[PDB]
Amino acid sequence: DITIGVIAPLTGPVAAFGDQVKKGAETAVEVINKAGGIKGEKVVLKFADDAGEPKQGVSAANQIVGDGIKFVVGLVTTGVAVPVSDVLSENGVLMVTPTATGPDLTARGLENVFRTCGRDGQQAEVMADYVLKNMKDKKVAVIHDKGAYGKGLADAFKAAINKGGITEVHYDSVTPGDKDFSALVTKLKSAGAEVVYFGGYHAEGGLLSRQLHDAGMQALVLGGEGLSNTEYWAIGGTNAQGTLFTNAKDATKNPAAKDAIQALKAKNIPAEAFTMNAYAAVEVIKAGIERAGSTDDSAAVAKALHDGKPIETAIGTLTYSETGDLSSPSFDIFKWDDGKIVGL
Ligand SMILES: CC(C)C[C@H](N)C(=O)O
Repeated sequence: DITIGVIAPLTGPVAAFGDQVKKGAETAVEVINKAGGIKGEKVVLKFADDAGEPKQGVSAANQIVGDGIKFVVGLVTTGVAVPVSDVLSENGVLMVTPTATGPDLTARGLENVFRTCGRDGQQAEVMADYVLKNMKDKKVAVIHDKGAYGKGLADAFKAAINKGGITEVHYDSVTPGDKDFSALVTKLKSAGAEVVYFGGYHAEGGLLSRQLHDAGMQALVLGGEGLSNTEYWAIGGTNAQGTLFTNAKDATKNPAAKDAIQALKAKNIPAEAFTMNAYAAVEVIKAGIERAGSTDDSAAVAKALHDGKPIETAIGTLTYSETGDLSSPSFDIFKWDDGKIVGL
């Protein structure tokens, strides 16, 4: 059997992302096995919970190494991704991230790391352009969650709007697990913040959206794809109406997504971006193995994914750079409307 390890937060404040990655990876595996597996062999998933905690991610990685598993989909959050990557890479375990966007993951010399997603510099620059074009005159604030993702992302947005001439009226952070942001909100009111970019995840983002409105403000919340989960709406309520955030292009618009959509509909799983990217990550591993001709040498599989030939996936046709990033990444802006994600 061909074993694929999945390292993902199944418990804790970001288990909602984990759930998406698991279900995307799961659905891909069923379809491949239904379609005859790899070269005639069953693909199986083995799961290991990082709880969204980098120390526990290392531990999950270690278990993955100790089971002799050679392929991994996961490394979901940037903070976990990088420390997991080292453990995986040292021990000849190939890895594909469907969600981690922190640039450092692919800039430290690693030859067996890949993404089915882009990077923060691009998505912050996308939202910054939108801000400069459409909101040059708004009081803008920049907030993060002190996290590897949160701060990197928010600092990149800040840089891009300062370059375009906009001076933020406030820069600051909150601590994951703290739930009272009334102090920060107090400063936001008094700075007259009309727009607040938040680099972080839903547990914190939702609370910021809520507590802004309770203080009587009508501020527009902006962020990255950490605000793409419906839990952000669950937490934020109607206050999050209008929230804009960046994420990959809607994969459902491509005909390449036909097979994945049907398999998901059949299981009542929504075709969300992370879910699709996790499915495509399994497809990449399969394509790697097919081109290499082996399921035993992960280095050969890695070299094959890096050899310049394009790879067909549910999210589209991919070609990897020497760093393991996508060669043609792109990010669109979406908005939360009445609990649903909509374009434009
Ligand atoms: C699941 C995503 C919100 C994770 C985020 N892109 C990160 O790199 O941490």
